[PDB]
Amino acid sequence: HAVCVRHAFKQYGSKKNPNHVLSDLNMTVAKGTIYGLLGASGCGKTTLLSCIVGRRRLNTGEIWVLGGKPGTKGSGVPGKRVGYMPQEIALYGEFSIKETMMYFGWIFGMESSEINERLQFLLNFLDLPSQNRLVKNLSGGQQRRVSFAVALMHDPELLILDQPTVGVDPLLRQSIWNHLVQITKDGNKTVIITTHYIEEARQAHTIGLMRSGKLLAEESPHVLLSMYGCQSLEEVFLKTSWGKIKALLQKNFLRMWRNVGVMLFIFALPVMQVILFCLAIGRDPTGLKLAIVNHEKNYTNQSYQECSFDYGCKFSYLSCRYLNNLRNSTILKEYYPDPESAVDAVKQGHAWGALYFTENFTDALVARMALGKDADPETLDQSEVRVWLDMSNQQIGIILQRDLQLSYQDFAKDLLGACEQNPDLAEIPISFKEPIYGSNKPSFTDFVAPGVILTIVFFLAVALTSSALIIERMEGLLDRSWVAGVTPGEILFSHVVTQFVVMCGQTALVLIFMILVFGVQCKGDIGWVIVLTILQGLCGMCFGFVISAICELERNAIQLALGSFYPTLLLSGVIWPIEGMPTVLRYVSTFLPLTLATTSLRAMLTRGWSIAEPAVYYGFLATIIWIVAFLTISMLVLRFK
Amino acid sequence: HAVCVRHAFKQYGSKKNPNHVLSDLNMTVAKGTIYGLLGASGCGKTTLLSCIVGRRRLNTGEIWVLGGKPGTKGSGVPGKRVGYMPQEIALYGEFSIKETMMYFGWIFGMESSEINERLQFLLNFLDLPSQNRLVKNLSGGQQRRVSFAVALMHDPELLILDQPTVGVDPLLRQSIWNHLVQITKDGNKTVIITTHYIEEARQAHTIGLMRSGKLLAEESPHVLLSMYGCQSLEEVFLKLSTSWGKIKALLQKNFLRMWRNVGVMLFIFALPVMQVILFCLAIGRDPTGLKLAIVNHEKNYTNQSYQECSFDYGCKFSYLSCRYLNNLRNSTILKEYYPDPESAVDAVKQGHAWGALYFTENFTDALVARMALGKDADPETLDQSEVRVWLDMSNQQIGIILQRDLQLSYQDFAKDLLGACEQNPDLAEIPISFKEPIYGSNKPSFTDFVAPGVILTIVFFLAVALTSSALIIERMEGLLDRSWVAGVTPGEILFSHVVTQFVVMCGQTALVLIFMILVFGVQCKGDIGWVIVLTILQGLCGMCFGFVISAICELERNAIQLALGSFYPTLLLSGVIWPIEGMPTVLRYVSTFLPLTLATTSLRAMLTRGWSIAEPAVYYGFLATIIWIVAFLTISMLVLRFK
Ligand SMILES: CCCCCCCCCCC(CCCCCCCCCC)(CO[C@@H]1O[C@H](CO)[C@@H](O[C@H]2O[C@H](CO)[C@@H](O)[C@H](O)[C@H]2O)[C@H](O)[C@H]1O)CO[C@@H]1O[C@H](CO)[C@@H](O[C@H]2O[C@H](CO)[C@@H](O)[C@H](O)[C@H]2O)[C@H](O)[C@H]1O
Ligand SMILES: CCCCCCCCCCC(CCCCCCCCCC)(CO[C@@H]1O[C@H](CO)[C@@H](O[C@H]2O[C@H](CO)[C@@H](O)[C@H](O)[C@H]2O)[C@H](O)[C@H]1O)CO[C@@H]1O[C@H](CO)[C@@H](O[C@H]2O[C@H](CO)[C@@H](O)[C@H](O)[C@H]2O)[C@H](O)[C@H]1O
Ligand SMILES: CC/C=C\C/C=C/C/C=C\C/C=C/C/C=C/CCCCOC[C@H](COP(=O)(O)OCCN)OC(=O)CCCCCCCCCCCCCCCCC
Ligand SMILES: CC/C=C\C/C=C\C/C=C/C/C=C/C/C=C\CCCCOC[C@H](COP(=O)(O)OCCN)OC(=O)CCCCCCCCCCCCCCCCC
Ligand SMILES: CCCCCCCC/C=C\CCCCCCCC(=O)N[C@@H](CO)[C@H](O)CCCCCCCCCCCCCCC
Repeated sequence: HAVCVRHAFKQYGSKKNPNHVLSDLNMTVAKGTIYGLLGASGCGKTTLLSCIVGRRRLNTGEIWVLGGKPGTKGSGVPGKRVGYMPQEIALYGEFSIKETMMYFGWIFGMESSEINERLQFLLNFLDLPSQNRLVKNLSGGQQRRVSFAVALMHDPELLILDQPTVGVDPLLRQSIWNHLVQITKDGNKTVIITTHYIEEARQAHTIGLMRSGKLLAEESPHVLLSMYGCQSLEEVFLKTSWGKIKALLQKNFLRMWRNVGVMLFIFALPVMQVILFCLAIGRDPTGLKLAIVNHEKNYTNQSYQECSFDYGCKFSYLSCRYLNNLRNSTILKEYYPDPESAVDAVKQGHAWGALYFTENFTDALVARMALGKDADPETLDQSEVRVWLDMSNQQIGIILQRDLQLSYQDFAKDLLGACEQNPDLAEIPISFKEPIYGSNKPSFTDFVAPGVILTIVFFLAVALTSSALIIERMEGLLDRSWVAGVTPGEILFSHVVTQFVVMCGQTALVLIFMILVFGVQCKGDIGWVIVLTILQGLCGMCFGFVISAICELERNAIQLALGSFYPTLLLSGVIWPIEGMPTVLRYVSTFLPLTLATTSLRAMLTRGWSIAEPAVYYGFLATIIWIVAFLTISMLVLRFK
Repeated sequence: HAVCVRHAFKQYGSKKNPNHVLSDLNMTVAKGTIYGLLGASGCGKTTLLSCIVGRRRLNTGEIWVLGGKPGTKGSGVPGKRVGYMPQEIALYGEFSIKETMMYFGWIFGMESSEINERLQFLLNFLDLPSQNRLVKNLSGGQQRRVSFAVALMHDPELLILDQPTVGVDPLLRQSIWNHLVQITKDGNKTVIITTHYIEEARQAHTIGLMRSGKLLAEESPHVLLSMYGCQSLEEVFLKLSTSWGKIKALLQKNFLRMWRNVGVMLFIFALPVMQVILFCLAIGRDPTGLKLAIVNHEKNYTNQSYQECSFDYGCKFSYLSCRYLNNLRNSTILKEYYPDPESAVDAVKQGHAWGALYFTENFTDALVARMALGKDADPETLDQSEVRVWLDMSNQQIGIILQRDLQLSYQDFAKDLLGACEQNPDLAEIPISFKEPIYGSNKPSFTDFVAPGVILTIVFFLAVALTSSALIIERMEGLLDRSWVAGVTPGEILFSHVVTQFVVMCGQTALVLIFMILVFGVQCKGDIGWVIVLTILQGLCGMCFGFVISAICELERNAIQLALGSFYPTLLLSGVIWPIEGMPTVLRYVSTFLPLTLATTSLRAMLTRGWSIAEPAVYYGFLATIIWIVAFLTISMLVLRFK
């Protein structure tokens, strides 16, 4: 015998209503015969064939094919001794008709010499087009012929065909059946074929009709047809492992290269957004305008005042002397005649402030500087600059305030120096010494970059892994490759290697553009930064594993990834210090995947701390624990599935 | 006559790559007959049927159905009087059988009991389960009998069936053929059925063999059998050489398809609410638990949490180093005490503090003599009268807080020293006097700056996702083309989708505005009337961008890449999380032409300043959003015409 199904049982659904399909079978197939499995719906027999090959299991009963159990020991149905054609077209669209045969030839372990001979034979037999045409460019009928060629190409000894003749010209279906009869008659082979044209399967040596959940009858066509003296069959029915890893790796690196959309999305988007972020976010505002109502000098234009004075003693004007100390980068002076037009300009939106030096500014400032603590109230109001600022914008309102006081500090120090005096006399008692861990003029982009790097690397892996594992299982490609002999260990190993290479390339590009091209500093060790980025990428890949394990449609996976991409970015302190959140939220947010990693990377970049500091290796510990947790969850989900 | 095709020519692809499907075809179907159309591929027959019903055109030919050109002036093909069942299953999975039949009964214009009678007949005839069973729960073979009942329910004069008897038992095959023959017999009922089981097609009154884009034999089957001498139908094949009633039905279906999908409700209604809550709790607030290492050598040292800082509030300036620390802000600075200046700095070099203070052992003697000597202070008293602060300035937003809190606390210290001895506190003020701000307050919030940019981005990009996905999904499964044959114009399809989306972001705008303004106290100094109008106008601009993506994309997974490929660059160029003044001179000029750059600036002016529509900075965001609505419609209309 070849297959000895006995007392088979199966049921879909749940306890509320189990879909009772394929119950209490009795099927047997002998060597050298063309079996025929006929039915009504194209899924009561697909389940049986899937159970026979080994990609599914029966609830009760015994199953026996080609020596032993379908897929553990003795039998060879998960091996190269069975040819399988899935009901759908389980083929890759980026391959030629020659590469799509060389791939399976390497998977089945055949020498490359015989593949060409069998390729020419199958091309002659099936009159397929030129062997260099891509599969995705073929029509819907030649794909089935290519799949038939792939099924026959390795010379199996038990052919299991799932509707091979549906959209085929009858002048070719006749040849197909003749070929099956030829190879089965004398060879030590067997054929199991399911068809929808009951009358077509007249050359089968045995026909088993499937009705409800069991084989209705089992007999040769002649005896079955002559039992009732029928005229038609429809009337009766109306009563080494390294060789299989290289091929997977090559196909994985080729499928990503012939799809320009994927290459763009996962290689030119990170670079573009890194460039945009470095060019736009974090820089100091420039070009801010001011309204100057300096009444100590005559008014000529709105862009000219003739601010001239003396750089020595005698303190000529001291209102042009102060304005000379204002920074020329972030402030552009504009001149107005009276203190009402200036505030009107601020109100309408033509400026950010007003100054209004009083016409008695010098004669009162040089009196305040000399009188000291015994100064009358008159020479304390006519010796001041009155600033009406626009505080609707926080960042712009901070820079203006800071630069209107640093300029006065420089003004006072210059006054003291030009008078041959100690310049420390113009200093507040609070004395800010050299910063311990930074510079006196910090930047905001150096705070956001370690946390944009990790965000990019983490969230560009979940999508790729989820899509690659969803659009491949749902198309019947993983199941087709499994029957060829590829164990699940090799598929996972190849996928991990491919994803590792992709994330290594992404990390290289992002770190080259952030640190070398632009001015983002790195005071720590670059090797540990690379290791942390790669570990975050692996954590993202494990999250993609979980997402693809619990999801079955490619549109639900994107929703699930997007629903978790926002809160983690908003809670991990990427764009604002984590010290601002409330106490309860600050404790919850440290258990998220990206919080401690971002903190440790920021410490590495902006302080230079080694690996021994707890604030540095807590990120590594958190990332490793999250990888382990994601792997455990992914394995647990696939238990009841 | 019912259908007349002459000299039909049709091909796909470009000029370089020819894909001739039909070329010099001749067809003729009488009235009261079953045609039957047998082929090989499975796509030429579908193309011929699509050309007959009107959903596809002919490159060169002449088609005459039911009176005239199919869908131009006098042929009743694009509406009722025809029954079309597509090759696929164009059915809605959220509806039961009864709702599915009632929707198509209302589309055609039948009554509420003339649908129930047909339901009662067809359920018994086709052997279907109870009418209260959802379609998605039905098996793959029971979703085809439902389509057959939908096609046969309204009793048209021309049934066009595409592979009816597939995935069905032979008994039901014979029953269906018997019913077709019965309805056709002695009447004006015409059937055109493209079956694949060749031998079953002998019951027809004509046979339509197709090969190489033409028709070899177009004749009766009893003549086909006894003209070639063959006794078969397969072996002879082997011889080589009122618009308000239709908008209402579409609007009601649209809401029940979003209400019955719980995952869709959470993504478009419960996700914006969660984003708003987490933004107001995390982003913008000032740091609070900052720690400082304090070395006060004017007092005995006991603990790392206790120093016994005491002084006299009145006068005589007892200690003045505990007096200054008394003025430090208790909310955002925590005080920890260390015994040596060198031991406190080592605390900063680890993760234990943000600064050190180190008041000298003779701070009071030097400081009092410093302010009582004026400009005659010797260098020695300028050294022991100062506070030495070593800050950790790696963080920009914390170094600013610490620097400002340590100098503000000295203004209060000085203004209380003089003032407690009968002096004017104005003597302790720098000449630069900041009067009352014209706009805002002395303590602006960063979360008030980023707030306008979060409302606009949430609404804009949640309409791109909803419009693109709904239009791509319904078009690819034949649902949109099946409704067009029933008599629903493209005007009624677009009208019902615009209205369905309008109520979607009307609900979204209410929740985003309520939580941000009413609950979390984000100020709104302007008019709330114009904030709602501008926020809604951004939703329609986003929706019109959904039309563009769905017009040029066929697979859903490609739309996400296009939507996400433009969602990231805009947020970094529209000035949402940073002032637009930080950009370079050239990138700033380009950025203002993006959809959200000028609308965010306008909304920020109405919230944080109170400007009205009459200000140029406010209506420039209304005009820049009306222009992008027109541009997005022009781009999408050009693509459909050219493809
Ligand atoms: C870790 C390593 C994993 C392995 C490598 C990973 C890639 C492997 C999967 C590749 C993949 C997923 C990509 C999703 C990942 C990123 C999503 C992230 C989502 C972000 C939220 C990319 O899919 C490709 O994307 C192309 C973009 O270039 C796109 O082409 C479009 O834009 C082009 C641009 O101009 C434009 O030219 C082109 O005309 C457009 O069509 C097509 O959809 C497709 O070719 C899917 O592969 C696709 O599978 C298709 C069958 O479904 C297969 O179909 C073909 O053949 C069928 C015959 O069986 C036949 O029946 C189909 O009709 C036929 O079409 C495609 O050939 C194959 O490629
Ligand atoms: C202003 C415009 C007005 C338009 C209003 C109408 C819009 C409604 C569109 C509905 C839609 C688009 C979703 C768009 C996402 C929007 C965000 C964009 C993406 C983010 C960038 C929702 O899509 C559905 O979302 C469901 C979420 O609940 C999901 O359910 C999943 O998660 C659940 C939760 O955990 C979980 O409980 C549940 O178990 C899961 O199954 C469904 O599987 C998924 O298909 C697609 O509709 C779906 O279409 C399916 C066939 O295509 C159709 O399948 C049925 O039909 C066929 C036989 O009849 C046949 O195919 C199927 O055999 C049959 O089943 C579904 O019935 C129908 O629903
Ligand atoms: C927020 C608004 C901002 C700007 C608004 C607008 C500007 C213009 C207004 C309209 C113009 C354009 C909209 C976009 C269109 C463009 C038209 C053509 C695309 C037609 O797309 C066909 C198929 C899908 O085709 P398919 O599904 O197979 O259907 C068969 C049809 N042939 O796309 C795909 O696969 C692509 C999948 C994602 C591809 C990239 C994703 C992310 C990009 C990142 C790269 C950025 C770096 C730049 C690269 C240069 C450096 C080397
Ligand atoms: C950086 C982030 C990293 C980590 C974050 C944190 C912790 C990780 C622990 C992670 C473990 C799991 C999460 C998955 C959970 C659970 C399973 C569920 C779906 C399983 O799936 C079913 C199908 C798909 O099922 P289907 O495709 O039909 O296949 C048939 C199978 N039945 O999903 C769908 O429709 C869902 C489509 C999008 C639904 C929501 C999208 C956005 C959420 C926003 C709402 C937030 C507010 C909450 C609402 C409460 C207040 C009213
Ligand atoms: C239109 C397509 C989106 C469809 C759904 C849209 C629905 C509403 C959108 C946002 C809701 C508003 C909630 C936050 C959005 C705006 C408000 C804000 O505060 N935005 C900031 C933080 O979110 C801003 O984004 C900071 C970016 C800096 C880091 C950049 C790294 C980017 C990773 C690139 C690769 C990861 C790929 C992951 C999956 C590939």
